[PDB]
Amino acid sequence: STGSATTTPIDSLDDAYITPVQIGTPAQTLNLDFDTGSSDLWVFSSETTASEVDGQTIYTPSKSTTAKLLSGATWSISYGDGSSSSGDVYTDTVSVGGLTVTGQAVESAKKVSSSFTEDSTIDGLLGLAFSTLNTVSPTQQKTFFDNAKASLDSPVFTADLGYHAPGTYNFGFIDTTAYTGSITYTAVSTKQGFWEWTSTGYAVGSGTFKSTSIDGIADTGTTLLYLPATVVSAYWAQVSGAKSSSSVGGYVFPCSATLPSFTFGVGSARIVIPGDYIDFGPISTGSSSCFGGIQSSAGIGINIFGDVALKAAFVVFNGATTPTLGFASK
Ligand SMILES: N[C@@H]1CO[C@H](CNC(=O)c2ccc(F)cc2)[C@H]1O
Repeated sequence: STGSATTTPIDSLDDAYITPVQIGTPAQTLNLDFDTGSSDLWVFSSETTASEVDGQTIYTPSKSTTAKLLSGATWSISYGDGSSSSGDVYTDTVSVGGLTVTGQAVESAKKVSSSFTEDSTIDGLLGLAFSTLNTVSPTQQKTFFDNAKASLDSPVFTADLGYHAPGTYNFGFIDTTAYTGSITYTAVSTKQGFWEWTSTGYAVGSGTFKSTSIDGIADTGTTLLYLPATVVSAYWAQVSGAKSSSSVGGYVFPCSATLPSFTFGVGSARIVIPGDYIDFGPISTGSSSCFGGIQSSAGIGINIFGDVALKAAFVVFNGATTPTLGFASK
């Protein structure tokens, strides 16, 4: 089997991407944030505290003839940005772009933190990291990909995120028309439950390539590119007027600036992030200070190749017995 779904930026800055997902019988379509940095499929629901729902589409398990309460199961997750959600669990039929999984754990939110409430466009998350990170207790549950994997033509999914434009998530096949040149594959460590890999280095603009190992995770659920402070300082030093602002919470730059590209290494291959991918616009409405898309990972504990990096590539998440990651230019 295969599946193919379009993923769409939630706003003009590409803060996140949403993908329609069919849950239950008859189908209830919710727009979920596909997140390769977490492993829970959770949704706004009829069980979510009323005051914490503001415009989201909800899943109502009582209206689904295939929903079954997963007796005694609860979940609770806190993300790297401090956001959180928790609730109980149903199993139900879940379809993505024509690919169907029966008995998928659908985690129903009873509580969500304010940032989720405030994002009217995101109806929940669909985790695509390794199932060892799934928070359901007392019986850990599998991700959608994990459940689908054996049925897929090939045990892979791909992320093809657009810049200020829609893109595609494919399951079970590699669309050879969706990228240029070749796909370069690189080793993955699953020890922390992430799609963790090691970049071979970087360049800033037309500068020389610096060979240096950068361990990080491929994370579709994080907006920005978080890298070591040395690397990030080298990037912003090429932008006149750029500075790290403690009050704003990262590097900012004059909105009048032209940003240089940023290149990262995948083995001997190179992925070039165009300068305008690194512009996240005025820090507040009307400001001439703009927020940078490359930020320090120093206060995180891990480097994160988020959407800023991934959207510059066609990315293969290979879930073979020994998982690997593939990157191609596009
Ligand atoms: N606009 C700036 C650029 O990226 C920063 C961090 N990203 C988010 O705050 C964010 C992430 C996911 C989401 F669904 C909504 C917002 C943000 O301050």
